[PDB]
Amino acid sequence: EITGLFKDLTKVKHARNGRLASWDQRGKNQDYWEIPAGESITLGEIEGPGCITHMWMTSSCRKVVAPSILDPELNASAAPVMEIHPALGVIWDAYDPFYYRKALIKITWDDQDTPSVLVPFGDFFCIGNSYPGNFSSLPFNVSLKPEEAGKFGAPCSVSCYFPMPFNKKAKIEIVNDNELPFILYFNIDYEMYGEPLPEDTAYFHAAWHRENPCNGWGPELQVNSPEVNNVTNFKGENNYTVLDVEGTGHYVGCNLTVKHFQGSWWGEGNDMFFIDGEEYPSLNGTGTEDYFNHAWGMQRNAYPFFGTIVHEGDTDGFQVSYRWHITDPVRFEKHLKVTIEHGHANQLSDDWSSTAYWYQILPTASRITIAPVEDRLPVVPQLPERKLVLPQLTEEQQAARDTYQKRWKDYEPRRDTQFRIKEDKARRESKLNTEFAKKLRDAFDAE
Amino acid sequence: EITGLFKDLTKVKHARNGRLASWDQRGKNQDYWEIPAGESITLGEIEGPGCITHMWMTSSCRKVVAPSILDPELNASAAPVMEIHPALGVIWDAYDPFYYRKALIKITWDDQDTPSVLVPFGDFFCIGNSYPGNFSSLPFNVSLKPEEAGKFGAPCSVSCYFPMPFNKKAKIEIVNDNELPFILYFNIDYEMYGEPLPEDTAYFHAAWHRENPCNGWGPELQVNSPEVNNVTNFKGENNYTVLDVEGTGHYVGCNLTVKHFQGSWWGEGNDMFFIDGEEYPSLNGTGTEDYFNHAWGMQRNAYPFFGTIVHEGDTDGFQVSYRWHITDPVRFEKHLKVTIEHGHANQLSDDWSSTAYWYQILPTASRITIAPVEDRLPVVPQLPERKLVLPQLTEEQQAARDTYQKRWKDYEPRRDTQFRIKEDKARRESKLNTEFAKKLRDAFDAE
Amino acid sequence: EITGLFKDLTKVKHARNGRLASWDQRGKNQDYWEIPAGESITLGEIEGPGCITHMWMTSSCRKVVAPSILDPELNASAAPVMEIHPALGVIWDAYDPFYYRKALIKITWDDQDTPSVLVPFGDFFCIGNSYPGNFSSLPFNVSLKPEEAGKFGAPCSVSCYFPMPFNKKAKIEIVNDNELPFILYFNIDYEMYGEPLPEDTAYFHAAWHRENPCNGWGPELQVNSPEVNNVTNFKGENNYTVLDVEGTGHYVGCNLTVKHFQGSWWGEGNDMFFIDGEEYPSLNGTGTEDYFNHAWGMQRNAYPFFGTIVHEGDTDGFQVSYRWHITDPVRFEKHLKVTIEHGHANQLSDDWSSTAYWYQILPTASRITIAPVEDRLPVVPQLPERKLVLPQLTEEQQAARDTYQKRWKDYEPRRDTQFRIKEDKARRESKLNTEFAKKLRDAFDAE
Amino acid sequence: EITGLFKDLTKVKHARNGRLASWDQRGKNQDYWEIPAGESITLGEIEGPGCITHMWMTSSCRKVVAPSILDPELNASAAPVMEIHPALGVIWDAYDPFYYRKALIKITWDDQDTPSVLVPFGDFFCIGNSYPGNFSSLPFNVSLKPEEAGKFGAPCSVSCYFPMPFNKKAKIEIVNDNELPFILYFNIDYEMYGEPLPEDTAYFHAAWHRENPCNGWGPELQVNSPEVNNVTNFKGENNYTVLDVEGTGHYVGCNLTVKHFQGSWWGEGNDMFFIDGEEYPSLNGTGTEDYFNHAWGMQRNAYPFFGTIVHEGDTDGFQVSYRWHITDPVRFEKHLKVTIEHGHANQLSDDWSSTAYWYQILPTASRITIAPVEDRLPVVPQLPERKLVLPQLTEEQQAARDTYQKRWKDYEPRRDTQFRIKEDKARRESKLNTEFAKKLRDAFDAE
Ligand SMILES: OC[C@H]1O[C@](O)(CO)[C@@H](O)[C@@H]1O
Ligand SMILES: OC[C@H]1O[C@](O)(CO)[C@@H](O)[C@@H]1O
Ligand SMILES: OC[C@H]1O[C@](O)(CO)[C@@H](O)[C@@H]1O
Ligand SMILES: OC[C@H]1O[C@](O)(CO)[C@@H](O)[C@@H]1O
Ligand SMILES: [Ca+2]
Ligand SMILES: [Ca+2]
Ligand SMILES: [Ca+2]
Ligand SMILES: [Ca+2]
Repeated sequence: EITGLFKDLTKVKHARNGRLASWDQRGKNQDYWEIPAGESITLGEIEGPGCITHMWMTSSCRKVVAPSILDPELNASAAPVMEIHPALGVIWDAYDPFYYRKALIKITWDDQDTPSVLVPFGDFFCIGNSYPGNFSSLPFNVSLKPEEAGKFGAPCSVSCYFPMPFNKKAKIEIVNDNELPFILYFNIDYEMYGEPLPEDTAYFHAAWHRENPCNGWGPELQVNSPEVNNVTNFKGENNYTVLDVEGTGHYVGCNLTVKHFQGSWWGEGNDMFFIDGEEYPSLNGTGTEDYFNHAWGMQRNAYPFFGTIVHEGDTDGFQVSYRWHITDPVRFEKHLKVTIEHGHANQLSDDWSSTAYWYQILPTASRITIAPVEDRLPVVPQLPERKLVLPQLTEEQQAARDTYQKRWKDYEPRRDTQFRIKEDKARRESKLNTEFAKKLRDAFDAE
Repeated sequence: EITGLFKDLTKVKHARNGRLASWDQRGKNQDYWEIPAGESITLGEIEGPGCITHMWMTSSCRKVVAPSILDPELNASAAPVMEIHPALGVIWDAYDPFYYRKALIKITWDDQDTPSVLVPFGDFFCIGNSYPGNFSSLPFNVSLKPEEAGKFGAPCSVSCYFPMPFNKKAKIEIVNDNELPFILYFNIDYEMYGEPLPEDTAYFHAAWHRENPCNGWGPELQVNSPEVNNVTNFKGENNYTVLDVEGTGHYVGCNLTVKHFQGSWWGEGNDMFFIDGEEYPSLNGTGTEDYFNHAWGMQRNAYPFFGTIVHEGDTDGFQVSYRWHITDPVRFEKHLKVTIEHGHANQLSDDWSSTAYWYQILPTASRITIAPVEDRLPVVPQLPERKLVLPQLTEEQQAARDTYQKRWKDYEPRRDTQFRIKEDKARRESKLNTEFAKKLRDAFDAE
Repeated sequence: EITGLFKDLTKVKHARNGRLASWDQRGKNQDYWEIPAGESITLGEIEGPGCITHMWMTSSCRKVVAPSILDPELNASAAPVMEIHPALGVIWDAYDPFYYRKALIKITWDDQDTPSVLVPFGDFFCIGNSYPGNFSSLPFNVSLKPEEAGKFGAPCSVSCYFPMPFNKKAKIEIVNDNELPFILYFNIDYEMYGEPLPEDTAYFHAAWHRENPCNGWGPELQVNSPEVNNVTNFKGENNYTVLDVEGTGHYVGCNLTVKHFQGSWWGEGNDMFFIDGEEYPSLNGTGTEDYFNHAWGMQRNAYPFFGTIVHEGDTDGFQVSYRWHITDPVRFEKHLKVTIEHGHANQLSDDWSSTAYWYQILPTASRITIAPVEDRLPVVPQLPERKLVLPQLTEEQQAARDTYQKRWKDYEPRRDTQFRIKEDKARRESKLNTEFAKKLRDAFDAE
Repeated sequence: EITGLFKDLTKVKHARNGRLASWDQRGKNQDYWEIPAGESITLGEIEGPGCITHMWMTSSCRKVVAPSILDPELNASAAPVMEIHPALGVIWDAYDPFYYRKALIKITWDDQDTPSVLVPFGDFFCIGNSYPGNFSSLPFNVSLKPEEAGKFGAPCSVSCYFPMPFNKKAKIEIVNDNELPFILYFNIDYEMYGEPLPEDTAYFHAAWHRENPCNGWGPELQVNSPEVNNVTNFKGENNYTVLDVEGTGHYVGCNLTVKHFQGSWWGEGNDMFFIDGEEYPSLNGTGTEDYFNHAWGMQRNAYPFFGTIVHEGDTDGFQVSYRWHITDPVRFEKHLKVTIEHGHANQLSDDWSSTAYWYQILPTASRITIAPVEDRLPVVPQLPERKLVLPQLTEEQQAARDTYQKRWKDYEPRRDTQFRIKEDKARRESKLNTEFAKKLRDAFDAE
């Protein structure tokens, strides 16, 4: 019979495809949702049994900061995003830099009293620090244009091929903690089965964590000084914690965002895994790039199971890295703690954040929680306050300032109205998505 | 026991390798076939049960356009392709631009009356528009030298890892509709089994389609104008059809070649899938680059399951793209229609062509057809007619012209003879490949 | 039921993770082993049943060639490798060019009399010619910094994802035939099973070969001359031998290092596979780049299943290539001979070395040998003797020479002592690694 | 009243243009000279008064090493250089690596009993080490194709804009010390004057030197070690000598080729200029890159007055640099010694060679001499002796060798004949160039 990773293509399965999408249910060309400010919205609820097979998304979050000479009512029906340089003097929709950290993706299986995925939107899709990097790997990909790359909140395509099985229910939401709405395009593909999945079926989970600052004992000591390197750490009580979970399942990897402050090397710390409540780690690593399967630092490589998403050499002191344990998962029967020393022996006080991904049989024993939005924002240097004084104005300069202010007073409310109409579309299509997935479930089951 | 995508390497299978190849059966170094002009040639017939596991090919199609000072009899036994610049004055074997569209690959399973694969030779191997682009994906790859890249009919290496099972027969042919012969190297690897595959085994199919022009309602309206974007399309009656097939199986993706005429954006159109005869599509997409898992246009990325082969930004307005549904196949019990709006609500009148790939149980109920060769050629701009009138010639210039015409009269027929000899070798080795595959089948089965 | 290459993530397995690592068992930050000169060291022994799922390593081999103004006792506790340019005048730890060929990796299964893996350290990890190239493929990756690339013995991260099952025992050793010690970091991940693996389980094997020179009939004749191309070779008695193995299993590919001498093309030779003792090869290829799934030469491409690690165009005449037969393995019931013509019909006399990878049921019938160290070194051009005659020296020059020689006599033995101390840690941690793996085995089997 | 560097374009001069060129005096398209082996040839002799304003040249030197299937008599009339890769099997004209150092350019003014320019052909045109690099400066430029770059003896375009005035005579020669002829294209532009130049007119001079090895006191001591850096050198008696000349004039710069042996830094040595016989240098520099107006090493920059032609980072240990003193010339009334310490205080024993360029009033005091050809060749590493032995040959392999050897015995003399005919043209056109320059002089003087 047929063998290898393509073999399943050579046998038919009696499963029915479905898809949750931001498709324009008016039949028009607004195939995205305007996710409202300070709201949660359901991309869809699907009745099991089924499996999520693919997610694609993209997003934009602009703030209107100047009056436009583009008719704002007609402009709402043109392309979704005014990719127009502010130097032309005709419009200014500024980029919201941290929207990837202000929104969360939230997934709840089988009507549990906790989500199983609760990760900032960016970090889930391997955008760390609300700062995309172009890369491919086996389960996650980002396609980022060079014209957009190298800034906070750059638009880009994200895709996820991790399978997410569910016997009874899938509820996918976005939690928007932003004061701004944002545009979200999505295609969530799944298949529905005509019988239950086995009860030892492991469900997809993901959780996010941040230590900022890490509680270092020697942040002011030079990394790799003899004094630092001769400190011992066996038990790793103060290690950065990527994952700490009770259940039966397996860890399939992480992304790690590190903003490093001393300008040496943030990565001497060892991975240390604690399986099934052991006091001392049974899996001991050698270094943080070593865990990410690089060496002598991180490289500008992104390989199927590991590598760099954003390289410290391209930024103001921050790195985004990933490793996938797809063929080499870290299994546990009762408990797993995944840790990394934050510098050798937890020397350093850098800004670490992470997404852990794992599969486990239900139930999800502990609530997956997330730090509040004020705790999820990248650390960025800020310009000194620049309290400008206007010179003595000519009548002409005052008339220009007055005329501009008047245009702005008229224009902003007109754009606000258009955002509210699109938000109304998203809330309407949220309910239609679920209603259609229910009709599809029932028509499949009748068959 | 052993899990993950390498697990089948950890157990032995009592299956016998075979290979169809263009290997020189004189034992010499012409390990290619000269595929004759206007003929079909069988690369091999294999008696099942078995599975194609790997295909590699490369090719060259040169037209002799000037006399050479290279001895044409000896030249026939040197390297197969004279990669010599015309500026040297010694030979001129011009590139045939469109040979990848003029030749088809044709595969017939189990002695059916209809082929299951009928695709232009280029497009099958993800060469769109007879214009190769360097890329890797999980099932298909093209290795293209930068020296050869950016021209029609560039030589390059092609490789296909989609498995192709067959219980009774595999017959692989090249149909060459070209006025010219072409060089084909191939290695087609398979295994033979000592027992039948299950009768619900899904067999590999591929078909090709083109709409040139697409029947757009508004090709002269600016893409993304408010007027275009407020037109509705739910049922997709006039969508571009990628695949329209009757049977039980699953679609595994496509390549798509678009030549865009307006100079705006060709890709606002949504994928819309119609499963098992439903009137309205049950899978609704958001845009064409969104279907290819890019965003805000196509990017110069080629990832394992999707991306760009040829980028519009590198060409005279054409794009070649692909998506594989390997872990997220689109399944069907009775019928599948894969469609994409050609521009929003079928606004545009661009040139679209596509290869659809799918698996299905036999029999193949849909009779796969191909557009004729005159309908398969890229649309390219043509220089205006320049009606050169010779100046008054010196006798030395006339003598040069006559001497050159006499060398051409003597040379061209000597090249033709060498092509006829290689064509005879191709036809001979066609029969040998099938005889040897039969001997190997019978020797394997004799246990 | 869940299908495709990710499907094993959706089911839990009752297996216990272990890891052999160079972790610092003092709990400090020397998470590497100083592998002694001319010694074998056991990375670890693991009791089956289990499976190696992942290996990561990195390495350094420096030779102290000048006195340093860095305190050598304190230096031992700083970073492991002094990445300091000789031009600063403060230290000179020179790169040992060929340590990747001088050290072997050796793996023995189930306490057999013979190793199943015996390959130079570099070649095993797809470093050919002790000259790293940056690349990714599905089972092997090298992450090489551009600052280190383009030289012999460059440091880099290696990773292997080929699974290595074992019912009874795994013993992993480094055999260091170097006059110098070298730094090795490693993480070898595995899982332990609660029940035997099936008897038909195929075990991972690898073996290394070199022909330098190959026994060419025509090394001074131009490649692709008509005289070369009309020589016949059906039986391939004098072909380069990648693999010659007795048993039941399957070949999963090779790396090939070719130093080419005449400056034409080394790759006209066909792959010819001889299955189960057949006299003539049943699998006939077409060319050497063709076997590697490139065309018209090798390209600067590294794809999941094949390509270029080190390109001839970037070096002084040598190429490192690979092909993985993961979904298209070459199976054998009794015997397999993997050969490639060295040039068309074995014309050329180049320097060919290869690593063959295969799986087979035990016992290993074929005793795996390795050429001694003097036969493993890369062929490199050498500068002619420059017997320098000192000029007449001033008192101040003689005093500088004497002062420097004095600093060197004092300094070298102090560095020597620090190497010896690290070597004692390596021998200590070798035993500790095996003792912990045994404790872990026993606690898992008790549970 | 018009000012600035363009001002002379605004006034007419009653001067007559002339050109010495390799133009085909048959009127055909062989506009080059085949410079014979082991011969001198006069590019032209011009009667003064006049001034050389511009030289352009290019060249090729191929060695026939294999029989060709190109008709050699017809080939002589095609393009001049067969840019055909040896892998095609049809021709092999190998590159002669050191022809740039085997040929000299020799210029003699006013029938003096010494040339005033005697420099290897390459070095004069800022090709050091017979190894072109692409660059532009104000007086010299090299245009090198990237396809040809990175190899010894690469073809490229050279241009010189240093003015060369002469009151009575200019004689320009190539001295070909090579065993091989070479192709030379040239265009040498000049203007003739209707009155003598003032007798205090400074004439262009250039001379070449090499110290291989330099006579270092500490080649085995680490560069920038404290012991090296504390050695003193005020008087510079053992400094590398760029120029040592008696007369009245000014130095306008140099090129310098360094092959460095230690692998640290070759360039700590100071420039020291001795003007008018001074015991101690009056112009003291700081370092060798500092003299070339780089810092902390040489950079990949080539600026109007200084920089890098070939960067050590791109080669096997050698650098070619230049500096022009056009607005900042180093003047002398009686004598100039231009020196550079070869490493700090002449520590090092590297391979240094230089072209010095200067202007001086006549007479040239001392004969300009040049090291013989065996002393002009780049230092290159050599492959060990590959004492190949043929295997037992089949009758077919013996017949292939015999047929190839017979083809070679026939072919080589046919190519030799075509070289001899082209050499005859060069010797003929040498005389015609001087006869035409004389007829032009006399026609101008009559007018
Ligand atoms: O990769 C090997 C080692 O390289 C380092 O960068 C050395 O300073 C460490 O973080 C790591 O363990
Ligand atoms: O990727 C998101 C959207 O971006 C566009 O290019 C916007 O005009 C559309 O084709 C697509 O649906
Ligand atoms: O890739 C096709 C063919 O290209 C060549 O380089 C032609 O000389 C051969 O090695 C190979 O068989
Ligand atoms: O450019 C400043 C200095 O930089 C160096 O490379 C430093 O060692 C010297 O050769 C030079 O004098
Ligand atoms: Ca560490
Ligand atoms: Ca759309
Ligand atoms: Ca061949
Ligand atoms: Ca100095």
